[PDB]
Amino acid sequence: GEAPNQALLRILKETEFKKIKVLGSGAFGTVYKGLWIPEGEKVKIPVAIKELREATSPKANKEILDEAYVMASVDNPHVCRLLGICLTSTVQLIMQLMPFGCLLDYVREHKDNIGSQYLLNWCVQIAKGMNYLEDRRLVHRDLAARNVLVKTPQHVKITDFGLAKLLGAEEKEYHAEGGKVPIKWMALESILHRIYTHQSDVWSYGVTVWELMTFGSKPYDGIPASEISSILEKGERLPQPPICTIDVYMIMVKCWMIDADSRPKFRELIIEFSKMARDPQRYLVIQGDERMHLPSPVVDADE
Ligand SMILES: CCN1CCN(Cc2ccc(-c3cc4c(N[C@H](C)c5ccccc5)ncnc4[nH]3)cc2)CC1
Repeated sequence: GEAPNQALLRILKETEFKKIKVLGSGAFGTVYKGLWIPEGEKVKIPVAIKELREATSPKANKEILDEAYVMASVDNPHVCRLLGICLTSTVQLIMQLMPFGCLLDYVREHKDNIGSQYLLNWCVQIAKGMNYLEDRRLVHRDLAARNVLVKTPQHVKITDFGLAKLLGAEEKEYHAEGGKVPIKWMALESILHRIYTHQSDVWSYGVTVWELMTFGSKPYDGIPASEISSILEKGERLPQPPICTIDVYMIMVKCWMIDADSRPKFRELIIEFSKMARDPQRYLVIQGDERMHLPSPVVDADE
């Protein structure tokens, strides 16, 4: 927070890249698969483009540049970096394509080949990623398996900071307006009085790992997203995943404590899951573990 920032925001024109096919749709704009041939050099790097819907206000235009600022400013193996930005009436955000799609989709598909070593590695990485975002005063606000993308099955990264918010010199929290938010992923305070801290994200981490440990299940399925805070204040919580060791669930439980200050800290979570990563079959019990693959550990980017 004192060194020269020096990030390179590459600005690009809409001729440099063409959209091949759509990946995500929604009122939260459209996101396409495309190719980016930078002006000159004869390379076609495959990218993701997010062409979010037309801005409707100058206030809600200034925030777009903001999402671009940070996404462009971060530098971590497990966090996605903004590759370029295209400033047309409709702003477009260009980013290195993660070809395998999101983790939530990946776990559902290969939900039969995924073994314990992989699951625990993913937890670790996601926490390495978030801890990073913490050492930058950054508050994700939307951690879910849908927002964790797969570069390669052995390497995942966090993405989509549509809601990300920097913290000023003396600031221990963030208060929001009234946009859209995924109640089933939020800490009780977030649902109560729109508060967002790093600890609020930790609760999201837990729901995310829960999502993974259950191979894609919908959290609190069938239960309408209106009375979540009741059951939550009542003390209910997502059930222990069948394959899940008490040792692991107990971490997910600590993550969902009404008291923000009793939830783990990403710093701790890393070391904990890292420890668990060694000797994984002790912490996750999945039929067929002895079988599942391990990670022995036209032109892509990185150029
Ligand atoms: C049976 C599985 N099926 C086909 C394979 N995938 C499809 C898929 C592939 C890639 C992606 C993908 C999205 C994405 C992505 N999207 C995020 C929201 C984004 C962030 C900033 C700018 C643009 C996009 N960013 C980077 N790489 C990405 N890759 C999404 C879905 C899962 C669905």
